[PDB]
Amino acid sequence: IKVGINGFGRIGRSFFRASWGREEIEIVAINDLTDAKHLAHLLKYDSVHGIFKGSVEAKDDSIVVDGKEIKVFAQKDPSQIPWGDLGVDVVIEATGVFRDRENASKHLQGGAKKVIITAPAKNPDITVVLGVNEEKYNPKEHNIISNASCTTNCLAPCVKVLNEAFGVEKGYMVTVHAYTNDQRLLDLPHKDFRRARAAAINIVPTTTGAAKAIGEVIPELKGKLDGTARRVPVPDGSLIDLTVVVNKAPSSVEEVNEKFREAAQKYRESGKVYLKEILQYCEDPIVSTDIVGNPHSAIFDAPLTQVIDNLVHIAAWYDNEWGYSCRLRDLVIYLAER
Amino acid sequence: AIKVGINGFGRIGRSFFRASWGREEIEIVAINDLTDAKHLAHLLKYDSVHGIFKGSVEAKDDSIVVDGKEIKVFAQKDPSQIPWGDLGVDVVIEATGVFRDRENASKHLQGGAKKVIITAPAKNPDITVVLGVNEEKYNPKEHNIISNASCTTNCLAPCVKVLNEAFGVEKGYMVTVHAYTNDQRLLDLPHKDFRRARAAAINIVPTTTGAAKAIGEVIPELKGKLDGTARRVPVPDGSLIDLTVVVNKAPSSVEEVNEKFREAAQKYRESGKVYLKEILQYCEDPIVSTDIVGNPHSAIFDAPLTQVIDNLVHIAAWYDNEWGYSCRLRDLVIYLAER
Ligand SMILES: NC(=O)c1ccc[n+]([C@@H]2O[C@H](COP(=O)([O-])OP(=O)(O)OC[C@H]3O[C@@H](n4cnc5c(N)ncnc54)[C@H](O)[C@@H]3O)[C@@H](O)[C@H]2O)c1
Ligand SMILES: NC(=O)c1ccc[n+]([C@@H]2O[C@H](COP(=O)([O-])OP(=O)(O)OC[C@H]3O[C@@H](n4cnc5c(N)ncnc54)[C@H](O)[C@@H]3O)[C@@H](O)[C@H]2O)c1
Repeated sequence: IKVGINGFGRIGRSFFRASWGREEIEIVAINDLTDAKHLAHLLKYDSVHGIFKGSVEAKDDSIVVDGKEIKVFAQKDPSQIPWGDLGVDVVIEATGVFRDRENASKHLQGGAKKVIITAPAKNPDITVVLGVNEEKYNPKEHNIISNASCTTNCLAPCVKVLNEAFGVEKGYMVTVHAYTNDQRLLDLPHKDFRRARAAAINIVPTTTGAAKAIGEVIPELKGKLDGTARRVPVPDGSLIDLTVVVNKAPSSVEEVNEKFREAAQKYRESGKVYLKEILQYCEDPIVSTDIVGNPHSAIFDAPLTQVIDNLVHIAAWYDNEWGYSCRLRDLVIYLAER
Repeated sequence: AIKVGINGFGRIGRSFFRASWGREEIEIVAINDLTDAKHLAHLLKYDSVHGIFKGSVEAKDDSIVVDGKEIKVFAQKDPSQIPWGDLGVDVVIEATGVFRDRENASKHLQGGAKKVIITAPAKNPDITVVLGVNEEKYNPKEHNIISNASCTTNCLAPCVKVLNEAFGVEKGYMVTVHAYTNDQRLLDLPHKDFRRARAAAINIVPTTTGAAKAIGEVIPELKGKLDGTARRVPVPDGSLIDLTVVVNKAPSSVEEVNEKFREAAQKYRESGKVYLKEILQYCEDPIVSTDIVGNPHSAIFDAPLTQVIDNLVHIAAWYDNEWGYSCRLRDLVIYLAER
């Protein structure tokens, strides 16, 4: 499948790296707000994920990665991108400013057959989280797809295991999340009064729609969960803390953990390539740097599980950039299959 | 004024010194650590988080002079070797972090001190106190080894007390996003705790806390009702608790929850008790960790972060783990004097 990337940023470039070398995907065009030389350099040297292994060459209006020539554009207006004449099937909308339906749909009016919004969206045709509700996707009816947020891809699978096993009545989630470019280096103007504050020297409370909008991927949990985020000084790597009240009080912490061990095993034996890196059952005492580069949507930290009668608490890690980008890679692959 | 001695002139020991300096109620006369007066004076003068010390600090061979007042300095790793008795010290602040056990902490008493305050949770202390929660349980005649609990307990206890008296806590969980401390490592190094062994300034480090589990020591009825955990993050100071509780009487709205906190804060202030003036602060401005660095309250309630779903209530409160706790130590010393 031909792929176009709009917004070659943290997610865009991680998506490029995640799907490179995979014969199922063929990235043919990239669009951002700079020249080819700057994009090539950003792709080669990453402060968080290391040096790109392939060979990167820059040209006037394109980059050649491992002999493959990829067209580079610098159109701030998405309607000006010729996805159609490039033979692009799917476009990865990762600029962060076109999460609305009318702007995201411009890519279609440009020759794209489908657009994937790398974030929660308002009025998309369908929001999908691999390993949770990807089957509710209908090729002919859905052209604007949201892959939700990094947080949702970690939260949904975990709450799914807890719900099917014990029945979640209500819950709350706090995510200790790495800072991102939607925050500021030093106190600067920003719509959100807190996201405006120096990111690398502050614990920054901010909102997240992961729990509140969980209803989009798991209908029966709608209005059952609330959540929030705490942005902290790590360049990448995040963790979710989920507390739920269940109908079936588990007999112990180990009964809860077993359910996760089994859910992870189930995904791996499904035979679906797009479900192989959804859930990882971990028992080693790790910290954020250990999961940087981990492709799973959720790395369940068994030792952190706690239970008080019908109150259940679990924690799961997720490389907010990498795991999510790998899900984007798997979502593109899934579309190929239909 | 009560004569005070400090054992362990570290983050807490020095912050305690700064917080109680100028206060006529307290008089610090001796300090013990593991280095010379010169190094201590310099550490006191220049702080990476709390700025330059206001008073004038001078170093001598066996002491430091702060604003013209001489303060004997010792370097005895074994607490039994400190002459608190000859110095006339009434209360000793045990802040080395390694003498939390009763038999070790009581060594200060055998040295002449009348009372000891362990700057952390402890096993078998005469009592564990949290100002604004159970200080009235203190008995001047039976309590000589006092635990001031942890920085987290001092934030958690006051907040759950509000929620319990207003709606009744059936059970809950607490997660605290906490600044890193000296019990962690700068770069991956051997440590009893596999995670606290990891580079603190570049990791989100999960670790245990007894704040919730041991809450019963300051609020007996909540014993076994709360559990919690900690997430150490790359911030040199400044922490935040996130508490979720299931209550008996579901609140009508978020505002009703916030109102209880606004009222609890007010009640502390018009209590007239000097030691309860900075227990709780009701805040409505959208702040971040650096905004509470230097804030003396045990808990800075962040009203805008409150959420409610049926009988599930969630609140968040900040606390300068070094400063707030230290001011509580200052207030505790004053409280002891008032008895
Ligand atoms: N950072 C994460 O971990 C993460 C995880 C999940 C989802 N997301 C979402 O992905 C999106 C992008 O995230 P990001 O972290 O990579 O941010 P980013 O700042 O790195 O932005 C991506 C790129 O978009 C380019 N861009 C901006 N406006 C453009 C325009 N009009 N035309 C073309 N290119 C344009 C920028 O120059 C940049 O290179 C956001 O909606 C974000 O919420 C981010
Ligand atoms: N950092 C916080 O926010 C915080 C909050 C609440 C309670 N506490 C508790 O206070 C205690 C000290 O904390 P800290 O953060 O200041 O740590 P710290 O390491 O910075 O302070 C310890 C000080 O004790 C001295 N010391 C060590 N062994 C000694 C000995 N045998 N004799 C004399 N001096 C000795 C050291 O030289 C050092 O200056 C700990 O028990 C800690 O858990 C810390």
